[PDB]
Amino acid sequence: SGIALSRLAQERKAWRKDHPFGFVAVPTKNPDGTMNLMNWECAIPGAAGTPWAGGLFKLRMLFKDDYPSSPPKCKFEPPLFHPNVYPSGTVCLSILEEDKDWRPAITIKQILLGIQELLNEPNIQDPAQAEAYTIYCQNRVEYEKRVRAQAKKFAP
Ligand SMILES: Oc1ccccc1-c1ccccc1O
Repeated sequence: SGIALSRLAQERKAWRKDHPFGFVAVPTKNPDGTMNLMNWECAIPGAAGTPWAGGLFKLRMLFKDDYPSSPPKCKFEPPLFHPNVYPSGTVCLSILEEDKDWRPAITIKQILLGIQELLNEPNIQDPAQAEAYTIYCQNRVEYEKRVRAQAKKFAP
């Protein structure tokens, strides 16, 4: 997809020039060793002063041939404990759905910062996983204890 590949090259150029500290976003490779702009390996650092602090959370960003008509699928690998992350690892976020808040102009930086924001502020009106959501609603202290354990587990 010429349109997708052209935009992804622009995203890569912009990201390399200016990106938030501690974040990573790099295209993967094809079997022949060439760059695969359709599949990116990324990492989001937990925000300082939050229960996520010190964690580095890996996720994959997968683009469809019609990007930027469609948002990428963003998937934590491995899956994370969080009310808006499906058990598969897929992130549930309004800007990541075409018929909700996705706009073609949204950048990879905006996506990764949006997901970082989501990590520390769940949206209780769109639960994606039963366990983290139930704990978040029933016992915030227990919820944060689980989050801190997870951040420690994913410390670099
Ligand atoms: O290991 C990483 C280090 C830095 C950024 C991303 C990854 C990664 C992200 C998703 C899937 C695999 C991966 O290796």
